[PDB]
Amino acid sequence: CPGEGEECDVEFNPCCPPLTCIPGDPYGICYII
Repeated sequence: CPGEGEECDVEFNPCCPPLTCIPGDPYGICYII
């Protein structure tokens, strides 16, 4: 799984730490909220 400042997917590759995937269409980045 990815971390802060990495490429993440919303289908089968989400973020591991308390981060969100933006934009995530299809792939995005794990940001801190």
